[PDB]
Amino acid sequence: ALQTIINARLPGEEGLWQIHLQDGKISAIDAQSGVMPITENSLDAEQGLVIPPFVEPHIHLDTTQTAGQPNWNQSGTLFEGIERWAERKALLTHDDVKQRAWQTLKWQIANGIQHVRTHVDVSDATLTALKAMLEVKQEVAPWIDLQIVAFPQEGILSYPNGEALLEEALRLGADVVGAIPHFEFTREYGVESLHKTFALAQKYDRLIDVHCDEIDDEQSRFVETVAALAHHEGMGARVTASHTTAMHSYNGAYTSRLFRLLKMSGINFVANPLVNIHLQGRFDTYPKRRGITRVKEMLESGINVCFGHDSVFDPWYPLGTANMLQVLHMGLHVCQLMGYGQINDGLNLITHHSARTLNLQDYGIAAGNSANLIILPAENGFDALRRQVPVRYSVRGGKVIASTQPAQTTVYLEQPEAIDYKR
Amino acid sequence: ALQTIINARLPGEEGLWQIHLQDGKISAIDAQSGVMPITENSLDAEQGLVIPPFVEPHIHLDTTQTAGQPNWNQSGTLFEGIERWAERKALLTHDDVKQRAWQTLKWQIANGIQHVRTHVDVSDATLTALKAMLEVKQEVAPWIDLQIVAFPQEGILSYPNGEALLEEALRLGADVVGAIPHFEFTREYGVESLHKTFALAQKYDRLIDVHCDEIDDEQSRFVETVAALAHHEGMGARVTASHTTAMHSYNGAYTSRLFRLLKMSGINFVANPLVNIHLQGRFDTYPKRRGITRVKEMLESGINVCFGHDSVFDPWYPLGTANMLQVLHMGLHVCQLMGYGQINDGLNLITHHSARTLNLQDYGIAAGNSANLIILPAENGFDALRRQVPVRYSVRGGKVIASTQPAQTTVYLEQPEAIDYKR
Ligand SMILES: [Fe+3]
Ligand SMILES: [Fe+3]
Ligand SMILES: [Mg+2]
Ligand SMILES: [Mg+2]
Repeated sequence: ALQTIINARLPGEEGLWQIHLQDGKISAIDAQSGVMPITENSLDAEQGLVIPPFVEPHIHLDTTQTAGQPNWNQSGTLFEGIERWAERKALLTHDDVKQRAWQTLKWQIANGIQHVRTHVDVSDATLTALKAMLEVKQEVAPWIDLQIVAFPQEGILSYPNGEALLEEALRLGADVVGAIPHFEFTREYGVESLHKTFALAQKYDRLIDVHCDEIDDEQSRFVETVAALAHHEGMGARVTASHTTAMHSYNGAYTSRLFRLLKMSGINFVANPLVNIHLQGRFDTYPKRRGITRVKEMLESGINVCFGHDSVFDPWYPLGTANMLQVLHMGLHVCQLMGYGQINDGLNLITHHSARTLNLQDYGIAAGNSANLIILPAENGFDALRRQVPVRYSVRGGKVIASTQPAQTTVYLEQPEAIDYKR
Repeated sequence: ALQTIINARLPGEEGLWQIHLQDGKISAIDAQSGVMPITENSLDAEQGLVIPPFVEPHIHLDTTQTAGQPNWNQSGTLFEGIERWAERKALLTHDDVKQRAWQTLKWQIANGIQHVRTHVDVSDATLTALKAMLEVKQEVAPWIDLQIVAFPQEGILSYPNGEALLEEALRLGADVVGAIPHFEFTREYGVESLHKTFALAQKYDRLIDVHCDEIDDEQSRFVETVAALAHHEGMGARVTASHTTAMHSYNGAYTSRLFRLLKMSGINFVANPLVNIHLQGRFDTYPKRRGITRVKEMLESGINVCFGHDSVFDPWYPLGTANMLQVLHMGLHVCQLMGYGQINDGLNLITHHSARTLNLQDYGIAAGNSANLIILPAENGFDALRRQVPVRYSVRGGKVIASTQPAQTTVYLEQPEAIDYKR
C-alpha cells in the first residue's frame, strides 16, 4: 500500500512537500528542500499540485444523462426542457434513475470528485427517484460520499401534500432539507415554506439547502429569511442558499444592508455558472444581464461561496462532462475574477469552500485526516485552470481510485516537437 | 504519401465517407455503405468528424505570452493591463516578438488551426512588431497561412503620423487595413478615419478589418459607416467589423433598421467571446451586461458572424491555450445558443464562417481543393464541443502536420473501467 506522496506542491505554500500516509490517513506533512527520488510505495506528484478532492455541491442526478430522449431541446429554453422531460416519463423507473446517476458519478470519480450533493425531486407521491438514489448512495460510498437533498421542486405549500412528502423523504434518510420559495404561488407561501423547512431541519437534525431566488426578479428576497432564520437558530454552518441569481438584479443599497446579515448568519452560497449564464437573462432583450449571484463581493466580504455544475447532459443543460475546472473557468469569466491572484485562488471555489458548504468534517491535507487527495499535473491553480488539466491521480483512503494518462500532442515542423501548452 | 481518408463523418451528412487524395489535393469524395478496412496509405478517421481546418480570425500575436512579465495584472482590468505592458517595454524587440508569436502559433498548429489573422500595432514609428511579424508569416507558411492586419491601435487621426504609418505598413506588405473609430478623439475623426481606411484598401487592393465599436456606448455606431462604405464600393466580402460590442447595448428599433444594411452590405462580423465577457460590462455595477454582439440575431438573418480568441496569455486576457472549441464553448453560453442544433451547428462559427471572414479561396472538403483538413474524435459538432476533444490529426497538403494521442482515464471500482465521457 502507498506510504508516501512525494514532490507535491500545495496551494499558497512555497516549495515541495512530502505527505506521509498510514492506516488510510495522513500521518504527517513535511517540507522537502529538493526533489525526492521515487521508490516502492511512493506516489510521485512530480512537482504537480496536490489538493483535497474536488467537490460537487449542487447537481441533479435524478435528471442527468437524459438529453435527447426521446427528443432534443431545440430552442434550449427552460419551457421546452420541461416539455422534453415530460415526453420521457414512461422511461422514468427505479433502474433508469440508478443507471443514469451512476454514469455521471463515474465521470465525477474520473474527475477527482469525492464529495457530491445531489438534489432529488420529492414532489412525487411515489418518491421513485429518491428510493433509487438512496440505494445509489450506499453503492457509491467506497468512492464518493453522496449527500441527498429532499428537493420539493413543485413547492412545499403549492403542491398537494408537499410538506408531508418532504418530511417522508427525511424519514427515509435524505441528508438535507430543500425548498424553492420563489416558485411558491405567493410571497407569503414562500416565507412560510422557509419556516417549515427550518422546523424540519431542527426536528431531524439535518442540513438545509434552498433553491433560493433563482429568478431575475429584483423583488425576490427570500435569502434574507434564510439567513435570518439560520442566525436565530444559531445554525448557519448547516445552511446553504443555492443560486440567489436575483441578487444580480438588486439595487446596491439593499444589497449592502443585506450583506451585514449574510456575514453574521454564517450561511453558505452556491453559484452554478454554466447553468446560470444559460438560463438567466432569458426575459431581457438587449442588453442582457449575466445573472450570477454576487460572487466577487461575497469573497471580498468573507462570505463563503462556491460553484456547482447543477445539471449534466439533460433538458435544462445539454452539455457537461461533470468537470469542476470547467465550471470554475466559466465562473471566473462571468464574475470577472480575472486578475492573476483571483484566478489562482479560484481552486478554493471548487474545493475548500464547497467542503464547508457540505459541512464536511474530514477534509483537507492535514495530519489526522483521511488520505483523500488528488494530484493535478500543473504548477498551481492558475496553471491548472488555464490548461484545463485532467486529474492525474485520485487517492481515497490511501488508495488510487482513478488515474488519467495525459494526452500527447506532437506538431511536425522541420522536426517533430511535443506541445504541452506551457511557455 | 497518404492516398485516402476513410470512415469519415461530415457535418450535416448522413453516414460515412471516403476522401480521395492526389497531388496534395482532394480528388474525389465518395459515400461508403459501411466501415472500410484500414490499409497502407489510408488515414482512418475511425468514424470521427472530418472538417476543413479551424480558423483564428482575430488574435494579437504581437502581445501574446507576456502575462506576468515583469509583473502580473492583479485586478484583471484593462487599465492595469496597459500599465503592466508598459513595464515590459525594455524587452520588446524583433526577436522577442518572433519568439512569442511562434510559441502561440505552435499551439495553434497543435489545435488544428491552419488559417490565422493577427492584428499588429502600427502606432509605432519603428514598426518593430510589424517587421518581426512579416518574417514570422514567411517562416510559418508551410503550416499556417497568416494574414497581418495593420492595426493603428492609438488611432489614425488621433496619433502623430497615424495615417502615414498605416500606409507604410501596407507598403511593407500588411494584408489588411485596420482602424479603431471609437478610440479616436471625436466622432468626426472616427467617421473620417473610416473614409481613409477604405481609400487605402482600394488603393492597395487589401482587405479591411476594423476594431469597431468595442465599447459599452449605445451611441457608438461606427458599424453603419463600415457597412455603408463597403456597400458603396461593392466590396463587402473583403470587409470585417470586429467586436461591435456596442451593438449589445443598442435599442431594438435602431438595430432592426441597421440589420437591413448589414445584410445588404455583405460584410463580416467577428465576436471574441472569451475577451468580450471579461472586458465588457466593466462600468456596470449590478445588473451587469454580457457585452457580446448580436450573434444569434446575425445567424437568424443570414449575416456572416464568427468567433476569435483575441488574446492569449497576455495582460488583457491572462488565459488561453489558443483553442477554438473553448472559444466556441464560451460563445454558445453567453449568446444563449444552447439548443441542440444551435450547439451542433456551432462548428460553423470556427470553420466556414471564419474562412469567409478571411476571404479564403481554397477552403472546404471539396474536390479540387487543397487537402487541408482535420479529424476530431467525436460523432458530430455537439459531441466535439461537449467533450472539448483535441484534434486527432491535422492534414495539410495531404500530409500530417499534427497529431494528438488522446488521454486515457481509468476508474478503479470493483474492476478497472475506462471512462470516455460518452453515455
Ligand atoms: Fe438545482
Ligand atoms: Fe483585437
Ligand atoms: Mg435547476
Ligand atoms: Mg483588443
